[PDB]
Amino acid sequence: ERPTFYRQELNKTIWEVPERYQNLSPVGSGAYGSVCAAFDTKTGHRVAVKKLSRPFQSIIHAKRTYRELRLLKHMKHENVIGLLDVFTPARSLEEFNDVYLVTHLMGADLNNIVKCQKLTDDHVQFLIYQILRGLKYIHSADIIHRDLKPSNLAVNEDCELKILDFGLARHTDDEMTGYVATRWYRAPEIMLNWMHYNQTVDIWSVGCIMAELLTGRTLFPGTDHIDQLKLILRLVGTPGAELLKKISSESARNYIQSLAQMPKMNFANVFIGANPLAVDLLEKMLVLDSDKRITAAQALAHAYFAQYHDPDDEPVADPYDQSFESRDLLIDEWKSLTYDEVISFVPPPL
Ligand SMILES: NC(=O)[C@H](CCC1CCCCC1)NC(=O)c1ccc(CNC(=O)c2cnn(-c3ccccc3)c2N)cc1
Repeated sequence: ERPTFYRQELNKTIWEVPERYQNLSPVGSGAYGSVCAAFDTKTGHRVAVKKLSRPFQSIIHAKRTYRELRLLKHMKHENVIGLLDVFTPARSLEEFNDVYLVTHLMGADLNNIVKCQKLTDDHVQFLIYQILRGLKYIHSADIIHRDLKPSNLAVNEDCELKILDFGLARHTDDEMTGYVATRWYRAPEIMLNWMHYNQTVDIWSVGCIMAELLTGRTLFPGTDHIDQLKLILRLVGTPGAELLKKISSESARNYIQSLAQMPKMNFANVFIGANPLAVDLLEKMLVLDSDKRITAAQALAHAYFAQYHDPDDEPVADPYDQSFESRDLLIDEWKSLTYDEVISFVPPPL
């Protein structure tokens, strides 16, 4: 039952795909990876086909490939990107060297919806509701996104939103000090290297995004790392007594004392003219102490989302086994685990 493949050169690289996928055309010119839009002849809809780069070149690439495929295969929710198909032109493990992932093709990211202009309060309710719905699901699998931002949120014409990650999926706290494209949406504990991050690092990002949808402007547009933190602390204040008691290190404490003491601002005096329920939710999302920050499930029940909330249609995920992340395997083992996950893929209902 193996489909017939065809080969073409696109953006100076070979693409070998099933005949199912017609009219391939490169998109994003880098911001997405090596991604083509295509017409799915089985469904009559457009799709996105991502070709992974050098997937089994090394142990690190192989484990990255395996990770992405595992995560995409897991995600089965309306507000999270899903896997429509995964394929390889290889006929056997021995010749397995390329992997293609197929998803829905979205219409625009959230920057392209906002365009430096305020959204209506009802539109903000709907967008944030959907982000939180997706995040309840992600977090229920014990997955943290860690890089939520407008470019990682895509919508269609009907304003249906999906959470994606156009970067490298991070899986541990230890990666937060590596590469990052923008830090405007990053929680202060990450910026301060406090470690022990919880899932509400993602809620911080949502708060930043929500503010920006409401005002049309970035909430914390720092020029650099230090400036990012200074802007954050001007809004949310210097740490309180309760939070200082949780800092293990004299220097971080001695550091945290070395920045100028800011009192927290009343957000009602910052988001002038906003819906008071929006301001209250923002207060609950942008708490400096992450132990006190609202969770996705809690936020879905906030009165701000009354017109959309349905406690019986905010589902959770099956458990996701991430024990592989702790393993040290050979390159051919990661490759074989990946192959087996390609073979076992079951498409979603048509
Ligand atoms: N980095 C990773 O490992 C993650 C792992 C999953 C992750 C999901 C969120 C929770 C955490 C885990 N991979 C992806 O998110 C991923 C995204 C897209 C595609 C192919 N489609 C597209 O590239 C695509 C689809 N519409 N437009 C689009 C079109 C126009 C405007 C905006 C977007 C695309 N560019 C494959 C994988």
